[PDB]
Amino acid sequence: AWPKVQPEVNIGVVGHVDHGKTTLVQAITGIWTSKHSEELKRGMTIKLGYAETNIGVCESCKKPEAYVTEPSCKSCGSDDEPKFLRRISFIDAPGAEVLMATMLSGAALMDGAILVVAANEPFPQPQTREHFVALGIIGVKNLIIVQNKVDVVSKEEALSQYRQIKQFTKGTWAENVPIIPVSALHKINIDSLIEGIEEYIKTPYRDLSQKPVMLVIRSFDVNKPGTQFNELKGGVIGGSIIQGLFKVDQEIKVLPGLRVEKQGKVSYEPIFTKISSIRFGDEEFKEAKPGGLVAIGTYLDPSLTKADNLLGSIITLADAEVPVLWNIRIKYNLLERVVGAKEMLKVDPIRAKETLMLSVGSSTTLGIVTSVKKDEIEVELRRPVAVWSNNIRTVISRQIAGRWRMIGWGLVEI
Ligand SMILES: Nc1nc2c(ncn2[C@@H]2O[C@H](COP(=O)(O)OP(=O)(O)O)[C@@H](O)[C@H]2O)c(=O)[nH]1
Ligand SMILES: Nc1nc2c(ncn2[C@@H]2O[C@H](COP(=O)(O)OP(=O)(O)O)[C@@H](O)[C@H]2O)c(=O)[nH]1
Ligand SMILES: [Mg+2]
Repeated sequence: AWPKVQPEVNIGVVGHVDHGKTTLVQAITGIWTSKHSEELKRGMTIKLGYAETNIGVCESCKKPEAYVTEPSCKSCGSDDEPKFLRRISFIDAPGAEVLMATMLSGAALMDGAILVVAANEPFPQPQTREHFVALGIIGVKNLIIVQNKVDVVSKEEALSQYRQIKQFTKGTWAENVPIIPVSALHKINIDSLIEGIEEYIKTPYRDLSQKPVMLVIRSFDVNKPGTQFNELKGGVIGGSIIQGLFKVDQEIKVLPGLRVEKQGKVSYEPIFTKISSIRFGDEEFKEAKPGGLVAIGTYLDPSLTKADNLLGSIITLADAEVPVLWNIRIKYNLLERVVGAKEMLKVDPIRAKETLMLSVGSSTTLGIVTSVKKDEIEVELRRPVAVWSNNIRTVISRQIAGRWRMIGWGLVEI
């Protein structure tokens, strides 16, 4: 048998709308990540999607067919059990141009990524460009480019696009990134992709002695109809542990916390609770480390967590010291052009009194620029952000032609 363990790595899946991201995750894991009503009706990812799979290798078989996602080697002609390598997980991002902020919030959780490029669409499409730029900005450099839908183009066309992709990455940080052709729909060459994941998206070093921090991307009420009047649970909070570790029965707090009234003013009150349970997928654990998206059970009133109420929060230990800031100072840089538009325009300099969008960890916040300098802006936010470390990455977006567009990036200066 294979061990039951948490995923140890988060692999983002990004790219232009309808290029096959969600179908690719299904090809690898068997899971369709779209669970919301609107997602199923529109046939598109809207919230961040998630799926897990074990990875192993049949030591008697040849690569890439030796790579498997289940404990059998029958497919490569061996009766031996495959050696367990690791459990991995996927963050399935929306490629819709209006959902870039959600993509950015997911990118904060990624240890590496797959950029999916449809072989039967002109290259590079706007969000192919935009997601590529975002990965580079955020520092997700462990990248595999997947050439999807090769089932519906000729060898000639696929090779032509292959050359254009290599020329696109030429002279960039991604110059040496592998390109792997697949059909997600017909599950062709998926084994080569799994091999590629093992080779190019290794499990990164973790620091388990840093103060525990989890970035929140989901929260919900797990209570269902037809259940006994006392089997019901406190709120559950879902996210990615980015450093340290959490254990059942630990005293934790949610930051910035709950929006409340205090002395005639809007205020945020840290939410204190205790970990009641830890779950990855369908399995319970006594502790949780970086890698995967974890579900943290709490003793909170489920009305506090329902409907992704706590998205953008962080969780730390109860006694941890973490800045929660209404005003932030950012050492910034601007992109030269707006890459996400069909027509790429120049980026105008930041001006005082502009309303900008700030992506910090899993959080997304609007604020007003109160100050602009050469290297530095100060922003008054519509709600505070938890800044758990010095020099955290922020991505800056501006509303251009009715759409929020990434225009720069920086470090939050504390
Ligand atoms: N022919 C072909 N169609 C595909 C392939 N992968 C995905 N599709 C189709 O592309 C459409 C969008 O796929 P989806 O997973 O929703 O892409 P996403 O929007 O990037 O997440 C669906 O109709 C898929 O069935 C493929 O490898 N070959
Ligand atoms: N920690 C913890 N997580 C849970 C518990 N029950 C469900 N979850 C997690 O909550 C997530 C969604 O639950 P599910 O019943 O599948 O869907 P939902 O209830 O409609 O949101 C899953 O990732 C589960 O692993 C629990 O008792 N404790
Ligand atoms: Mg999708």
